[PDB]
Amino acid sequence: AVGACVLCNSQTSLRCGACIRRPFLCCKCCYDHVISTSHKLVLSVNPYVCNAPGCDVTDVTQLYLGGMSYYCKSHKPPISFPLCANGQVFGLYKVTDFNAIATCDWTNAGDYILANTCTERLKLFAAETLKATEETFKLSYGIATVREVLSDRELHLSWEVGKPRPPLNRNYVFTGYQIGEYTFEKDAVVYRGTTTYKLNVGDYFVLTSHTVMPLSAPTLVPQEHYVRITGLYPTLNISDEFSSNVANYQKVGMQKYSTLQGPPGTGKSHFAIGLALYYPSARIVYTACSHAAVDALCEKALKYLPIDKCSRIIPARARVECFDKFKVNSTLEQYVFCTVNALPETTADIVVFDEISMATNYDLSVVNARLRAKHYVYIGDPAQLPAPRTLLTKGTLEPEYFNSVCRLMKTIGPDMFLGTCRRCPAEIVDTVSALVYDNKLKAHKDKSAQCFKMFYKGVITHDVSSAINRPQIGVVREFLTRNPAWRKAVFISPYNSQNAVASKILGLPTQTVDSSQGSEYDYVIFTQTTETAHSCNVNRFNVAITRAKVGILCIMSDRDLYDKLQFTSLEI
Ligand SMILES: CCNC(=O)c1ccc(NS(C)(=O)=O)cc1
Ligand SMILES: [Zn+2]
Ligand SMILES: [Zn+2]
Ligand SMILES: [Zn+2]
Repeated sequence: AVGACVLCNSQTSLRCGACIRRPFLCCKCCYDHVISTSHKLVLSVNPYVCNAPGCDVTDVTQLYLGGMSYYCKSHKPPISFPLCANGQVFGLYKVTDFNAIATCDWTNAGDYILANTCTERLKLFAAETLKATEETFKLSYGIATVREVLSDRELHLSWEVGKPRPPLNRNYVFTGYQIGEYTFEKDAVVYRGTTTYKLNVGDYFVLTSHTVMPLSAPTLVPQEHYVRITGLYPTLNISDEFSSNVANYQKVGMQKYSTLQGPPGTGKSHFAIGLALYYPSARIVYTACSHAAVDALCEKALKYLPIDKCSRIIPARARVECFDKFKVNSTLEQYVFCTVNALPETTADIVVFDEISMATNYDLSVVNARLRAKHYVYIGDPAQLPAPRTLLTKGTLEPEYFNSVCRLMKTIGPDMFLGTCRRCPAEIVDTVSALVYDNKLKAHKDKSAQCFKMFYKGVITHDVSSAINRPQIGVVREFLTRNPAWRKAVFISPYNSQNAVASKILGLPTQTVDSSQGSEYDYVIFTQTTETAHSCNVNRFNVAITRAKVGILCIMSDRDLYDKLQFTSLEI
């Protein structure tokens, strides 16, 4: 009941009872909150409420201290003090940004902007408030009850009337009734049980609404610049493979934390694993938000680091199949590979946090809270995709507001930049370099002359709000009959429903742009499907076309992005 003010750190007994997270406010700050917002309930040891029997006055501005107790104007004794006076709320030990964070519904981009341009304590209140709000919004969706079971991969669902139906992709994971987590995709709907269970009729599904725990650690610890490599011991015997990164590896050792911007295929994993070879005795925790990113770091480790000094940390509530070739759940191994949400409370000489564009300020905080480290290294690319903000419907979130790390990389620049793409044909490297990298990304590969674009708006149908463009899929089908080397292509679109249709008609494997991030394929076919903010987003577009190692076909809806593709154009 007695703590420190979230704005100025001053001691007080005051918490805002109106704020969903009930944050400590000092007398000066608590006043400035209640006087300029609809927030009027103050909490102490006891609520600031009129103590007169049957009185309903809870608004601190209308209340007085008489003796040791509180009363309104109607009930206060002659000798009483207003609780709100001289810019203060009476409490023990006697802001425009805090008010917007406390009261916003998180549906506007401006809300996320403010949560990332504010002071460090307000980043934490914002992150916890946002996350709390995101969780309570899951409760709003309807229960999904199994009407009938068709097959091992398809059933028919019945949806609770009076509540809306959640989007049916992989981004929305359900819990069966506890018969294991389940996902659904498009009457016949396709089910996927994590645990292989004989799906019974009447069993129901609900989105997991986990309680949002307080935060405590900053998103970033304060920066420290050292004169010499601190707490780490280099080799004088580094493999030529990692020679290029030695100066950057020395920078990692001479700062508290460092940022690395690595555009697609520029050697991020190679850098991360190479850090262990350069500081061979250092204990390194490798972390990312997703099991995929952590597995990708494991695959690289398997090739270059001693397998007996690596462990893959898997939570006992295992949701996806992940990396099997390390000792599982040996926290004390030199090399620990673990999702942010599963991190143990431990220490490390180096923490490597990968795919940083996908992290929230909540994730950055948790990592600082669970891991006490000599050095923190943040790897990714703010020109790639952020974590989906399920509440944000109005405005676009710019890369400089993704999290504290992306904000530094977009403002003062990253500490280190991997400048040569070794994955993509020059046509793709030249396009994205100009689009999101200020012409600083260089091609290693030649032009493949297997990069084509076709401008074809087609016809846009919708499966609810998910878009479909059958004529664009028809153009692809026609191209495949004339280009049989592309039979092996991965089909990519900004929409699951487009992918579902392409799957049946083309038989190609299928990938959303968001699910494709971190992966690479010889040949990619991309149908833009629609001209929307979603489908024209330059980060999404960057990821989409940089998946390709040899060839890409882009069927485009947007003139601007069509014209910027430095590709051979096809007719029909
Ligand atoms: C060293 C203590 N940490 C902080 O500075 C802090 C932690 C959480 C916050 N979020 S809350 C409870 O929702 O206000 C705010 C500030
Ligand atoms: Zn409040
Ligand atoms: Zn204060
Ligand atoms: Zn009263």
